[PDB]
Amino acid sequence: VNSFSGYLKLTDNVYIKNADIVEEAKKVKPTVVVNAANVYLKHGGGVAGALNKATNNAMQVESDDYIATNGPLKVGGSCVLSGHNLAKHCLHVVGPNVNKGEDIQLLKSAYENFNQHEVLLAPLLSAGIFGADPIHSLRVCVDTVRTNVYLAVFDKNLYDKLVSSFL
Ligand SMILES: C[C@@]1(C(=O)O)CCN(C(=O)Cc2c[nH]c3nccc(Cl)c23)C1
Repeated sequence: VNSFSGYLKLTDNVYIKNADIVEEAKKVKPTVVVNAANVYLKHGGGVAGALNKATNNAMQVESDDYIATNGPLKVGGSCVLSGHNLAKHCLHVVGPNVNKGEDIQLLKSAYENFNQHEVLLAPLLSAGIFGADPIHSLRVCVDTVRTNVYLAVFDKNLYDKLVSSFL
């Protein structure tokens, strides 16, 4: 038993809710919140900009030190950093950005990072400003992630469509 509430169950291990991931994180304090990161951990907009804003820019400060030490992530890769006031940990995961021409097949590799964590609160990778089809992203999530994932979908209209079209 865990503290996530109001989710619809899609599969044995995947759940989905119309929710702002920032507010969901603030209420649940999950062990892991996933950020829709880029390779530079520049949290300017989309989910990353919102999460970072909610940490009063502490996520960005920590991220800049991470990059200065380690260099950029790989597309499809991830790193574990602090969750600040939102979660114990933040798993920064880089899905491919279609608006940069990145290979959508890397989306499966991106979701594989979730399997290193037993339970996660997450957005749909490569959705929103990353330019992928959220329905495809949901399919890859379901077919790749084996751990328990709670997907927060900010837009009520997209949420309804994702549910209604789910196979
Ligand atoms: C539309 C979403 C939802 O409704 O759940 C799915 C994808 N998403 C993002 O925020 C993805 C994202 C990461 N960096 C960004 N920078 C600027 C704008 C966006 Cl969209 C993003 C929210």
